[PDB]
Amino acid sequence: PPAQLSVHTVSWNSGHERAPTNLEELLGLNSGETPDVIAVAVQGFGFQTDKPQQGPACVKNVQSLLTSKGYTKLKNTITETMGLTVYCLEKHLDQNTLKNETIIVTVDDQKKSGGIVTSFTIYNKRFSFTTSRMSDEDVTSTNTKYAYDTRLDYSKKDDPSDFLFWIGDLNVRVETNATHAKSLVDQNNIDGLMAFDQLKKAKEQKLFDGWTEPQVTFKPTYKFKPNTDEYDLSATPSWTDRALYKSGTGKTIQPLSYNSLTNYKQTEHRPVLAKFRVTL
Ligand code: HEM
Repeated sequence: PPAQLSVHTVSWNSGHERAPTNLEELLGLNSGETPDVIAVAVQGFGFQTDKPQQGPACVKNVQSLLTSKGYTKLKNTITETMGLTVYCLEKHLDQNTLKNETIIVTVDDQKKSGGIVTSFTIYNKRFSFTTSRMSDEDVTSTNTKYAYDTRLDYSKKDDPSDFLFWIGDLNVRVETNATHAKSLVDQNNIDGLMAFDQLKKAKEQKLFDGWTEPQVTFKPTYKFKPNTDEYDLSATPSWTDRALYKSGTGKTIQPLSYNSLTNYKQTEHRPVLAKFRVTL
């Protein structure tokens, strides 16, 4: 049993955009790293029905690339608005302790808002990965617009997971006007602008309680003119895709890297890649 494992996560609010065919940068593999687990989350429109017939490319191109490196797909789950896939190096899996389970939670009668949780055990430690999606206009268990529900939080279980990650657009925004936000971006005052970000507000309301974000040094990932590095100032520049971590059992989780991937410019949000090292 190793002392430590590495975890890469990436999430993208990708909308109606197809998967890119260049996936190595997106998963954080392009400097030759071989992380122990990889989780990929999206938010957008149409995945499950898959009118665009994109599914096979996603499968063919990912299943392609990760299999050489010795990964196994534990689970892919899709809905009409969300997607979550988790992979683990084959070498770590004991099939009769793994207890591979996924739930889906739905908050509205159209099943457009809610979340997904995929959990599994290796070396007698339990991992849980969550993504979630909320609209600004819905009525919720929380009476907020933030993409939190206690049913997706495996730290609020009688038996909480050892390592927990929550990845996606949490519907947390920057609560100031665009002029001021754009001024702070141009000054590279990232912490100054973070002062207006809604995650702390969500936590004051006991949402995402005890969940930690790695330090943010990148500029807002939204809202861009597609194919440029130019903000569309019709919205206040915000941090949309986020990675949060927690342990339910006093285990150390150390972020290594937390970055937006500006080379993926196809849409209005830029994907966010986090790398962690966990101590079992
Ligand atoms: C219009 C947009 C998209 C549609 C309609 C769509 C549809 C799907 C469907 C139906 C699957 C599962 C099919 C199966 O299991 O046979 C899938 C898998 C997946 N897609 Fe997408 N996709 C879209 C965009 C994206 C984007 C932007 C990403 C970003 C990376 C992505 C990443 C994935 C991943 C990782 C899988 C799992 C691949 C595997 O089997 O290992 N997709 N896609």
